[PDB]
Amino acid sequence: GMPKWRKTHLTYRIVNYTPDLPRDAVDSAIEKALKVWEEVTPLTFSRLYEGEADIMISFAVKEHGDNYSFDGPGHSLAHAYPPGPGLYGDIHFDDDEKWTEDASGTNLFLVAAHELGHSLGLFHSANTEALMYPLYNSFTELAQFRLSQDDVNGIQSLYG
Amino acid sequence: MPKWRKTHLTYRIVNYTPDLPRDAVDSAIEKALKVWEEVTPLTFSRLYEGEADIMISFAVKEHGDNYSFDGPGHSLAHAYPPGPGLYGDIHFDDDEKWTEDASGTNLFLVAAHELGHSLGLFHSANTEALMYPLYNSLAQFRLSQDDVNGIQSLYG
Ligand SMILES: COc1ccc(S(=O)(=O)N(CC(=O)NO)CC(C)C)cc1
Ligand SMILES: COc1ccc(S(=O)(=O)N(CC(=O)NO)CC(C)C)cc1
Ligand SMILES: [Ca+2]
Ligand SMILES: [Ca+2]
Ligand SMILES: [Ca+2]
Ligand SMILES: [Ca+2]
Ligand SMILES: [Ca+2]
Ligand SMILES: [Ca+2]
Ligand SMILES: [Zn+2]
Ligand SMILES: [Zn+2]
Ligand SMILES: [Zn+2]
Ligand SMILES: [Zn+2]
Repeated sequence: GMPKWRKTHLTYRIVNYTPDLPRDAVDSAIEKALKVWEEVTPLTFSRLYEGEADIMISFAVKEHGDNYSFDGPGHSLAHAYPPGPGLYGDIHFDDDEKWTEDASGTNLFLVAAHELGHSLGLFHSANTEALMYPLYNSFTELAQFRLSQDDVNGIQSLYG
Repeated sequence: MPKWRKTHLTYRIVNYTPDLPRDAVDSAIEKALKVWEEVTPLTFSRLYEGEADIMISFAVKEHGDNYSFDGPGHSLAHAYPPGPGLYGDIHFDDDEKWTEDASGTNLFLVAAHELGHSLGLFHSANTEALMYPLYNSLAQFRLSQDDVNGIQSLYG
């Protein structure tokens, strides 16, 4: 039932893949996600390929076995649980979205880095330019990226 | 900026969805009215025959207004602004799976938001607000402030 992890070495598993993209492109995508957050903290990240990782990452449609169904194209794009054991810390992408490498659909990198926020204990920012801002933001650019101030602050007030 | 020009409004649950037991349906909607009841001087009493101000019902695809549903996903329900006739009425898309929690589409929280529309509220730019145009939109629940201000500016 945690607000933070009590480790700062976490493990992660990409449980399955979406077909909207190559798996290499999904791993490049989610490895970047993590780095954003790695960069500003002493959290490390290691990949498992089986078993329970602290952060279980997956793609699911409509109903998917937790208690909060996804809901077709649009509406909610993703959800993730705060730190804690079992379900806590997991990431669930809605595959009724069209995931892509840029902005032509729903950018996977960027929903990924925000959702990693939730799993590291971050809640929703009120600043319009934060990653953690509830509202998805296409109008970019992306090979540009750098977390807003609010996120370095929000996240270091959790792991300094 | 339609308000109902009354302070007492009747409703009628014209039909029931197979998705749920009747008293989950009634219960989800009674609750919905309570959200709104407790921030207005509006009251609500139920009709079983006749024309209520707010006729609520379930439908599929094309249904007799000029606004069909589109199946599973996309539109969940619609509801008309205050006035006579079709006005004030509320329809639920029965291509959704209606649930008393978040296992499919939560009827209570769609009711809550449709009732806003029938009472004259419009979609909102805030995300915390009930009237934000997007699902999943806690299942035990507090109206946001911006919703609270919004209806109260119509009825006190
Ligand atoms: C970095 O872009 C994000 C912005 C919104 C979401 S969401 O539309 O799926 N959403 C919930 C939440 O912020 N997910 O983590 C808003 C929902 C209340 C409509 C997902 C990722
Ligand atoms: C919180 O409950 C709300 C009720 C219906 C939906 S809806 O997405 O199906 N929708 C239709 C209408 O506005 N009903 O309220 C808005 C969208 C199609 C613009 C969204 C949120
Ligand atoms: Ca976990
Ligand atoms: Ca969705
Ligand atoms: Ca998809
Ligand atoms: Ca629909
Ligand atoms: Ca009516
Ligand atoms: Ca149904
Ligand atoms: Zn989930
Ligand atoms: Zn979020
Ligand atoms: Zn209709
Ligand atoms: Zn609406």
